[PDB]
Amino acid sequence: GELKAIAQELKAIAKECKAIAYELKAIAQG
Amino acid sequence: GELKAIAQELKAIAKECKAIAYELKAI
Amino acid sequence: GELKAIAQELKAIAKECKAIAYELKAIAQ
Amino acid sequence: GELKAIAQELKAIAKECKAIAYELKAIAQG
Amino acid sequence: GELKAIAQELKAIAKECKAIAYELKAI
Amino acid sequence: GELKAIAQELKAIAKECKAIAYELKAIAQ
Repeated sequence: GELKAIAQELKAIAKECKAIAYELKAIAQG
Repeated sequence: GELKAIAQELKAIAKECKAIAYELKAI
Repeated sequence: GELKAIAQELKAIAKECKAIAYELKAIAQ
Repeated sequence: GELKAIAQELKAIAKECKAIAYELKAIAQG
Repeated sequence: GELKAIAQELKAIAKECKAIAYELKAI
Repeated sequence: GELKAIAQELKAIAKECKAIAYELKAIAQ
């Protein structure tokens, strides 16, 4: 269904935001 | 339908966030 | 309708995230 | 209504993402 | 209700994006 | 339900944005 589809794309956005934080943590460490 | 339209725009946001993470690796 | 309004604001968010990616590439050079 | 409330918070998120791009543009310019 | 719950989490995301923009000024 | 699932993923996004803000403050030092 369509609401499940929306939840799955939000899950994808959360994964990429976690990736952004991960790369920034590396930048913070030099 | 409009709910599918919403899912498609969320897909676009996820793609751009992926791009942001990738560009940060070049910093 | 309201659901169309939600899709249009999501389109706006995707556009700004694309701008963010563009500027980060400029910073990395 | 509740769907209008959701649209208004998305509008707020878009404004802040525009702000993020604006500050990054300044960083890119030194 | 659940739609109000969704609006409240969106409010939280907007607050954090505002914080991100502010921290970038210190860079 | 599905609407609760959507709220929970939004909560996850807000948590990651908070992590992003934390790391940017660390970078600025």
